[PDB]
Amino acid sequence: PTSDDIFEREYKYGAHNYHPLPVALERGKGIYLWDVEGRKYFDFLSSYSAVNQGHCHPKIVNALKSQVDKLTLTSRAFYNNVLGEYEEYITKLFNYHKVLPMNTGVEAGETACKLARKWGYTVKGIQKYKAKIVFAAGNFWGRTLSAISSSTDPTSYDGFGPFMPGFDIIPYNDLPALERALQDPNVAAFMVEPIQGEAGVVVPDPGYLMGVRELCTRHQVLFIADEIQTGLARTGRWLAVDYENVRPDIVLLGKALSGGLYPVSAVLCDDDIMLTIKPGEHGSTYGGNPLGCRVAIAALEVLEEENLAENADKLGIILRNELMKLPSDVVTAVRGKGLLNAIVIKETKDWDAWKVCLRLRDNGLLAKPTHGDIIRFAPPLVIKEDELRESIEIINKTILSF
Amino acid sequence: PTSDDIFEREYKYGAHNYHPLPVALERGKGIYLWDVEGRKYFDFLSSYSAVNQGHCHPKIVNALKSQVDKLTLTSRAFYNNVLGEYEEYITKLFNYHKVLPMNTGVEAGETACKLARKWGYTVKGIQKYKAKIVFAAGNFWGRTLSAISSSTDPTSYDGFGPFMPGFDIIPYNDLPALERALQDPNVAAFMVEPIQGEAGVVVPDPGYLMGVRELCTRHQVLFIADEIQTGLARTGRWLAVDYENVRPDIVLLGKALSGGLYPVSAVLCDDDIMLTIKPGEHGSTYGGNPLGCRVAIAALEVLEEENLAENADKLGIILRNELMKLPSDVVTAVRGKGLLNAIVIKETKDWDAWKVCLRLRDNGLLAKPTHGDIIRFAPPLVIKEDELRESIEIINKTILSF
Ligand SMILES: Cc1ncc(COP(=O)(O)O)c(CNOCC[C@H](N)C(=O)O)c1O
Ligand SMILES: Cc1ncc(COP(=O)(O)O)c(CNOCC[C@H](N)C(=O)O)c1O
Repeated sequence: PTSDDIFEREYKYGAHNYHPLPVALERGKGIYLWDVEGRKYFDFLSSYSAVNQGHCHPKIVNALKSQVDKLTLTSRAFYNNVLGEYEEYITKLFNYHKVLPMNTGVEAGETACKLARKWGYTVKGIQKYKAKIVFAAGNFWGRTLSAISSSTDPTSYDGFGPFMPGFDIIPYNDLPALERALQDPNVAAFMVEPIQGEAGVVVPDPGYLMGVRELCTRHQVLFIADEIQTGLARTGRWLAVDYENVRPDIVLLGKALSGGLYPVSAVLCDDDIMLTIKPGEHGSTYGGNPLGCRVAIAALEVLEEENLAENADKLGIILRNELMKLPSDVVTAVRGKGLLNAIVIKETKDWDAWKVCLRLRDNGLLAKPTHGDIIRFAPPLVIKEDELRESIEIINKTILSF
Repeated sequence: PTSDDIFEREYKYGAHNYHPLPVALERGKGIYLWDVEGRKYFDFLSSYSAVNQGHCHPKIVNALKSQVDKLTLTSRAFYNNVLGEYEEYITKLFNYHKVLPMNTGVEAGETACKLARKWGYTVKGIQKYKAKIVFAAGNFWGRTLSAISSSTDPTSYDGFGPFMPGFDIIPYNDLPALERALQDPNVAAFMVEPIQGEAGVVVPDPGYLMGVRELCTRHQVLFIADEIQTGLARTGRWLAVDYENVRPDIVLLGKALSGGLYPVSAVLCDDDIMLTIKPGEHGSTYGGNPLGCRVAIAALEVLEEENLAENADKLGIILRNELMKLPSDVVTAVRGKGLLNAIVIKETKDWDAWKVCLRLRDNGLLAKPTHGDIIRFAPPLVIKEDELRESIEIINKTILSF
């Protein structure tokens, strides 16, 4: 089937909840993706930061192939031999007492909201169902009825029935607004992204995370750091939060936790918070299955062994310096950390972010516009300087061809 | 590590949201599971109906091993070659216009709630945020803040902050209550399980589903059938709903959709409902990835080719007839359809469902008590009559040994 047959078939048998860049991939390895016509491409999206270790990384693939012959799912009704191994590894790696395994990113978020609320009632002493959770405008943590309830983006909540009560929204990168919001003794937690990904890679001012930690601690409020897209070497550290050396009360992980081979997410925190949930009070069918645990352990090792954090840090700096050379009347802004970057295209009476991506595609590079005029540049953390240089050249020639 | 080391390790590094039957499995094939001491067991839980095709079914395993070398995740920002193939297959198999791919079961539910609400406003004409969705008491469709909001089980909602508005709860297996509830013109849908699984396999009276369909159609309300645990041959048909020949407006699938090798769920419905959601109004990172689609196609073929529906129907009848021979002062009730059955143990001043399961385990069979005194008996649909007979004998000797 041609790319056109592929596009047409999905349009007929699948929901129209997406409008993808017209490219039909069928194979991918490392930083490259090949479509059905054999055309090769640089991947500058990494599946929203899920394939940080590059597509089909051999070590993770081996772990999957190995475990599938033994066991894949027993459910948590019975114990399996792998889960506890994974748990000990990840908790010690991130330095938290326990981990609660889930599958998708939203589930990690929902679980965090449930931990905060339960903790608020059983430990903080908030009266039943009066607990609040504060969010920062621009946030994105999923597509569930609750996740869209804290959203400020009309496209995610508009027309989606009544919303979840108890969610307060304050401006992002604003300590005064946080302190003001934390005056209410019924607030159990504050959930924030160290860098807002889907918003368009909006980076907060230095000192912000440190202030959030201080403010939360001062008001006996839980600091929930959503590291589902910024964590795992993407920004240049194990956790974006590490840049300010802060320790959140709850950390959320997902996406790259499996290298893109299996839906695996996790929420980490100490006993005083984790143990508020008793047996039978929360779960998931596939959450914590043997197969997902093997790929997770493998995916974490790849990040550590191949020192992808420092590679991400160095190259990100090169990438940004090069992007900043583009003409201001084209690229109005360049921002990011590590390999999580974005540029703001000055949308005009001619071009826009979509068109740049269409031509970028035509020149061998894949990317996607976040909010109409923003273009994210996030290649797998296994990319090499020379390869980065070649792609930078593709970005330059495309940008300067309009 | 011994089973005891395994138990101990999880207790230290993992959340205590579960209290599993003390058994540490490490390998499973077909209807069997082997623990770390080499002890063999009959699996009568099937991971909550996720491994209907038996553990590590060769055909599904092959599909996974094959696709992993090619592509695993591109995100829906770009097209991949597999998704459309899966979509055409599943939509035609179940006879619906389109399918919206998700990962976990709760996600399928959340997506269904969003479809109903969006349809209610944009098509039915309900005023913004006045749309309601009716649920039946005893229902279970997940662990998200919204899923627990429609729950009547204290263990899932107690202490979990304020709840989602717009959810009405009526008694299960009650047509008069449904009609009464559907008098409110703001009701967009009714979500029901053809047989309530986690409740304890509670089967509604014959004619119920037919009445639900008639009532919903009469009030221009969407009939959402949650077939995440009852569907895919488990009850003796492709869908439990098939027993009354009814066609729901939206069908939810999950668990066995992948044979236990990958988290894959789906929601099926016609264009008039599906197309209410526009591009960018709903999504998921891993939802619809190439890898999950390959295992799904394979998992569906196994069910069809090996005629697991009829096998489930025949053997279920044998299983129930045999269970009904047990003494009334021990087993107060036996119920189910196909291989989705349960017995009610008369809890006394001596024994309870947990103890029966402990001894059942000691005799070579694994099962789990749903609500303190109910024991579910759900073995993989690949089980053979002789094997079923051997397990029935284990059930008898254990039951009659108290
Ligand atoms: C009928 C039904 N619908 C939806 C779901 C939710 O599926 P998940 O994949 O778990 O999101 C289920 C739930 N099956 O319950 C098993 C219990 C689970 N381990 C729990 O603890 O959450 C069902 O049955
Ligand atoms: C920061 C962050 N937190 C949570 C999640 C949600 O993860 P899911 O695995 O998607 O459940 C994300 C993900 N947002 O990117 C996914 C976009 C997707 N196309 C959508 O429509 O849901 C992030 O970034």
